[PDB]
Amino acid sequence: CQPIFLNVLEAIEPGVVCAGHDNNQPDSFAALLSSLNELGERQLVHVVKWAKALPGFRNLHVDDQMAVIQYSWMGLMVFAMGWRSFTNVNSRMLYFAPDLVFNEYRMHKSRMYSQCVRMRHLSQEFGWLQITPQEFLCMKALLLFSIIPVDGLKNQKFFDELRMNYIKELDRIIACKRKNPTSCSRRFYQLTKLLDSVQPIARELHQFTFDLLIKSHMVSVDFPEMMAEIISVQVPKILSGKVKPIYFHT
Ligand SMILES: C[C@]12CCC(=O)C[C@@H]1CC[C@@H]1[C@@H]2CC[C@]2(C)[C@@H](O)CC[C@@H]12
Ligand SMILES: O=Cc1ccccc1O
Repeated sequence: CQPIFLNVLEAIEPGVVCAGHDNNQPDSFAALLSSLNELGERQLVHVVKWAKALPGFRNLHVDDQMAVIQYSWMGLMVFAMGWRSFTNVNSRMLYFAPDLVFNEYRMHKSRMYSQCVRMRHLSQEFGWLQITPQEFLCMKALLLFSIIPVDGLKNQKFFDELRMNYIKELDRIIACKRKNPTSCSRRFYQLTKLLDSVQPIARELHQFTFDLLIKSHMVSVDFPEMMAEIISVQVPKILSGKVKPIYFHT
């Protein structure tokens, strides 16, 4: 008995985070998005402290730590939101936060229905593939190291090593159960397919939040500090092609 890696992931797993949305007032595009933007600002802080508590993370260069966080904050938050939706309301609604649950009506009011549907579909994959709590944690941590600039990072060497170790950890979680190599191999295939399906979803939201920031003043949408900063400086690099995700399959 020495599941050191798994113990840490479960120990640093962020807690509940509210958005502070007023569910007593009628829904409106402006109010809904502004609340999500706030929820994002609040989440980002938790993610920063979460990633810094991850094994080996500290090895990365000070600038690369911030970089990976600023590039995958979108993918990480969605993957976690999809899980909450499955374990809380069985993927029937998007459980963004306790005080911010989106239904068929809100998905429409948000003016991003198509994107919400895709996130719900992702949430459903958790049930169709019978994803275990331990498998979820590993995959989420792996997402952090799933998007870097095509020109590599400051110390790209250390990054590949850390990623390799997290992938190795995913196999242990799979192997430490199955007996035959047919089940393990098959399982790895399924999980990798699940992780890649996240990238497409993330890119669609990256474009939506970017365009929204440009018209924010026009639609009366409030963008927090870091949120506006990261979206107008980091996000563009991804949409331009300077920063691309790391797919397992082609
Ligand atoms: C990451 C958040 C907030 C955290 C969460 O649970 C997932 C969710 C996915 C949609 C994002 C939202 C933050 C604010 C965004 C980026 C809006 O501007 C448009 C898409 C929204
Ligand atoms: O382009 C390279 C790069 C991008 C983000 C962080 C560190 C880097 O070296």
